[PDB]
Amino acid sequence: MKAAVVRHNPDGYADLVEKELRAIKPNEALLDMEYCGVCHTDLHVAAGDYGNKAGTVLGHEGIGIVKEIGADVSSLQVGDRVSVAWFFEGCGHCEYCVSGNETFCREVKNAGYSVDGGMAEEAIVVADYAVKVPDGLDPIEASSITCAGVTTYKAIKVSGVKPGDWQVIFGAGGLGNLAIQYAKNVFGAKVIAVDINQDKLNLAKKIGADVIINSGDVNPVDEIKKITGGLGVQSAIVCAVARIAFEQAVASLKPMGKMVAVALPNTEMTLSVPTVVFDGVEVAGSLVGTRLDLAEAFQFGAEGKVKPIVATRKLEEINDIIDEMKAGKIEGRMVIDFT
Amino acid sequence: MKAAVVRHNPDGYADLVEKELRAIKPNEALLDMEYCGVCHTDLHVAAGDYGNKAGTVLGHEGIGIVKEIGADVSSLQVGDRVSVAWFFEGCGHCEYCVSGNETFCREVKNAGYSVDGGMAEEAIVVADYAVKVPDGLDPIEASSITCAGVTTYKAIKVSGVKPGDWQVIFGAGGLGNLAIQYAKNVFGAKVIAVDINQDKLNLAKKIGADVIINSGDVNPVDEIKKITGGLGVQSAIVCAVARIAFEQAVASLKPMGKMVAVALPNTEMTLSVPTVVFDGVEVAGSLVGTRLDLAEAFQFGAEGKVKPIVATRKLEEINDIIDEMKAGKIEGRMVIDFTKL
Ligand SMILES: [Zn+2]
Ligand SMILES: [Zn+2]
Ligand SMILES: [Zn+2]
Ligand SMILES: [Zn+2]
Repeated sequence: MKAAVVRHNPDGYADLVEKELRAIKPNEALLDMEYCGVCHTDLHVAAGDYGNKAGTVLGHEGIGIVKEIGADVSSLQVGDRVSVAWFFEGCGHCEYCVSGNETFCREVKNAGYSVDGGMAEEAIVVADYAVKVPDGLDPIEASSITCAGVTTYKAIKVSGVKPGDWQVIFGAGGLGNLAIQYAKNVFGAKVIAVDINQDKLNLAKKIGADVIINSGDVNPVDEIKKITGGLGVQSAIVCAVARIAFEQAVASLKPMGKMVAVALPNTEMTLSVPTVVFDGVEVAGSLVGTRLDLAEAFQFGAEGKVKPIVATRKLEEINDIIDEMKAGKIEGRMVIDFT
Repeated sequence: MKAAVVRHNPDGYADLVEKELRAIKPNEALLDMEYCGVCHTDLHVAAGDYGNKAGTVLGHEGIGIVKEIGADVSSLQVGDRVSVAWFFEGCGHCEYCVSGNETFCREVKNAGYSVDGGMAEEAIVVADYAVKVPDGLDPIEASSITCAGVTTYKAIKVSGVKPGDWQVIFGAGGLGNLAIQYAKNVFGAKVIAVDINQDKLNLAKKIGADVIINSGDVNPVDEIKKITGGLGVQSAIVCAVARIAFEQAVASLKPMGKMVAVALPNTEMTLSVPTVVFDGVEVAGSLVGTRLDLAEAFQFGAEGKVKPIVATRKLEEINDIIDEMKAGKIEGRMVIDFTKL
């Protein structure tokens, strides 16, 4: 079948190849893939930032139809719509997996990175680890919630935001557009959206953002303070790949505020220690979400509380999409369509 | 009334002056001070690092006997031993005061910075804010618990360490000493102490620390990973001022571990984003704590689970102490003794 894979010399791009899948194991399932979104993490994978993965099928925003199941499978049946996510399989038994924190499993398998992901006509999944897409959720939309959605939904839970609090999102990209949507429609936060791209801000404003701020036109930190009463926001979710966004996020928090890093720029950030010490502010990383996080995240999509902004593309287009993402030209997600 | 005050041109030193206090309002009390510890913060206020505070009485590690009470005061009576701490008074009604996080009050008054403190024979206090010192606690130890004590105690609370978890303390002297005592003796953590000074390490070993690591001689992060079974510690308290100590703390955290800074880095701290995200770590810091945190911190002192290193000096020696502290010659606290008898 046709698959997008990491190059023999990783350079940031995909090779399109014919691949034959091995036979399924007894707790596994075989999918006819329907859709796979392109996430910034695929690009980091393809670029070799996390080591050489030449030949690995990319993609961890996959939606597919179950074509075949192993003998031991009781959780899925043929014809089930399931997902292929960054969190592909955990060991099930470690302190992380057992305490509700399965993404941090040290023996984790990650789709499109340490195991063939979903950007191919067909994929193998471990059955009990492939979350069903609920009935009333459009498959193209489900593709975005599979990474972009569960990621930001979980990071907003990690931020400690309660309804009525001010929350700032740095980045209105595929990730940050959804973060906005969850923040406003699910968690009841008041939302500020910060980006360099006016067209993305404009869209932000239509899907939830209470206030938009272009950070090439003003100092976001100053403006954020003005908006909030002079203190700053309760939380900041960083969905921007720029160093400065992380640092502007920290300085924009009111005392006891929480910064949650979601974006993976290959970058260090400066940490204002006097800010954590005197103003009691917290900094934390959040990593996709558990199987339960994703189910909850799908369910809000199915209910229409979030509506991922999506456009379909052809597999042969993966490299055009990669350059488009690098150029910041993308609203929402581009989704590879295998139908 | 003899008082130590910020000089007219703040120069890092104190003037010793005669001061006559105003009358006390109805919700306040007047104290006869027994003890006031000399803190690194007093040296910063005196230097003008925080703005020009000329004439302000210094000191936020005070312990004193209530001498007089305002007409509205029910919480204290003449003869009570109470404290004069960094957190001197909050507004009582803002989001921070009422949610249980009063230290962050935007109208906070701090002893020895924005209000006269406890480094004088006498102090005014707002009676409801002067936490009582429990009867089994040595008053001189109490002076130090009001700052270093509550600080390290509340930091360990925000770390989330639970009994049986590994915690690493970076920097074995100063704050670290008290931090090691709370973590082992109060919270039931397994404790690693990291420092460059073997003397300090051997002492810390004496007061509970399970593993000591000379960071002068080996990479701490590597030994810590080995100690803990490969992953790292659940949390790290940073009590050292060297930047490398912060970088090692974060790098030594198991996933979802939390670093709590109690000191400030000499050069800006950096974090690696991809690691923060893939390992889900957390970095915070803590300074002093609420009146309740202070009460609990005092109480563990009174049960004899923590014991700060303290020594007494005369008010007259205040500038000598400041010189000792810049020369880095003081283990624990020098505490100004006002008492007779
Ligand atoms: Zn992703
Ligand atoms: Zn596991
Ligand atoms: Zn102090
Ligand atoms: Zn207040």
